[PDB]
Formats: sequence, C-alpha cells, structure tokens
Amino acid sequence: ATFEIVNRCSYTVWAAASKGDAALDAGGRQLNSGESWTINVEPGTNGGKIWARTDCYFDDSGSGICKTGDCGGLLRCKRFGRPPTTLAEFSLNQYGKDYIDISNIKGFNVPMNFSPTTRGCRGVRCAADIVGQCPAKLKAPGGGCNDACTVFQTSEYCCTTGKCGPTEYSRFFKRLCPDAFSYVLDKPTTVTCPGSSNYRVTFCPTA
Repeated sequence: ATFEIVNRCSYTVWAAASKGDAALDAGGRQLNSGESWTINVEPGTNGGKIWARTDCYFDDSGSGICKTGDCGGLLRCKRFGRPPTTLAEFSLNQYGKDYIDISNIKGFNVPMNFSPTTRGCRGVRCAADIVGQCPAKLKAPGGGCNDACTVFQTSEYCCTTGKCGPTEYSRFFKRLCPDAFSYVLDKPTTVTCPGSSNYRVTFCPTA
C-alpha cells in the first residue's frame, strides 16, 4: 500500500512510520514545509502508525534527538515515538478490509488529516489547536500536549486493567477533536476501508 505523507505545516517535520518492532519503509525522513514523501507499507501490516516529529537534530549517521516523537534517537524509526504524538493508526488487509483512525491517546503535537486516496470510505481529521488550548497540567515543556496517562501514570488514565472511564483530560481532547480516540476505551472512531486501499497523511491540513 502507498502512503503519501505531506507536510502542509509552515515548519519542518520529521515523519516517522513504524509497527512498533520494525520500521515501515525507511522508517523516517525530513519533510520541509510543502514536501511530500510516499512510502510503501507491506500488505497485512497490523498496528502500524505514522506521526510527525518536531525540533529534531540528526548527525551524518542518522542519530540525534527530537523534542516530540523521538524514536530512540534515530532518523529512521524502528520503534514508536515518545509522547506527545498525534497518531495516524492503521491495520491493513484484516479479513478483507483495512482499518484506520487518528488517536490522541499518546497526546498531540501536530494537526493531521488521514484519508484514503482510493475509493470506498471517508477520512478522519484532528486539526484543532490542541497545543494552544492544552490544559496547563498537560502542556509538555518540550512542546505539545501530553495525554493524562503520560503525565500522571494512574490506572484510570492508562486503562491498565482494561476498565476505565472518560476523564476531564480525555474530554478536552474529545471536545477539540471528536473524530480521534481520546482515551483507551473511547467509543471507536475507526473507519473501515476496502482492503488494500492507499492513503494520504497530511500534517497541518488547514494551513
């Protein structure tokens, strides 16, 4: 499957793509404002994610740091990124269909749209100013708006036992972005797409 990753933000981002235990395609790349990077994701990829990283430095070897979304200091991510990270999430070719969503469960750094480029389903978007409106206790000094699990490490926020409810913090994310997951047991906003669809992830879609 092809994923065209487009940075419409006025600032550079370092896109990242991983299924947690491996890179997808090269795993990461710099995207200056307006640039597009198209990756190939293997059919059947389960639990894949794409995100943006901000304020990165990388040496000639591809090693460094980012203020949001850092994946073990690598340009080419093999693992998931450090919160806060708005997440485009997908599982492909699962019994004939693809499944996509956006999630704020690991916080929010950059607004995004995640849409099919082929027929048969809708896209999803979280493009409100979550960083500007972020509750004071969730603001990440390094940049972004943390989720409450990251900040407070409680079973209620982290849904550790599989039982949890919505919270004042989850409701903030849900108010700003109704079409993204705000906590682990949120009413799902996952979209079913035809199997083997192709996609576009756009950072800062309203910019």
